[PDB]
Amino acid sequence: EDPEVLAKNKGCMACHAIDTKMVGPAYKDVAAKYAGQAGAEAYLAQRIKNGSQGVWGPIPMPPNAVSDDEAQTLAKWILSQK
Ligand code: HEM
Repeated sequence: EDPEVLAKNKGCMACHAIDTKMVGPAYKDVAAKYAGQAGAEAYLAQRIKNGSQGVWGPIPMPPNAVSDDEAQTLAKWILSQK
């Protein structure tokens, strides 16, 4: 289904926020810091399927069971949030 739909079925909208700061960096904000990358949604998918720290803060994102294609839409979904 749509990318956002995935954010709810996996729980991505639980620690993140299209703009408000919660457990992780806002979604749109994430694109503001990585903006300029030649494909940050692809690597974002590799870091979204395994999660990790040294990314935004000392709180490594818990790895999710999102297939590679689902984590790819999850990456472009964050940079496309509102
Ligand atoms: C499957 C749903 C989720 C998606 C699509 C998603 C996506 C992302 C992306 C693209 C990053 C970059 C991390 C990196 O580059 O390694 C990230 C970071 C982060 N996510 Fe998520 N996330 C999801 C669920 C969660 C959940 C459930 C939590 C809270 C338990 C969470 C907490 C964080 C934190 C804290 C960061 C910042 C990186 C750090 O501090 O280590 N995420 N997430």
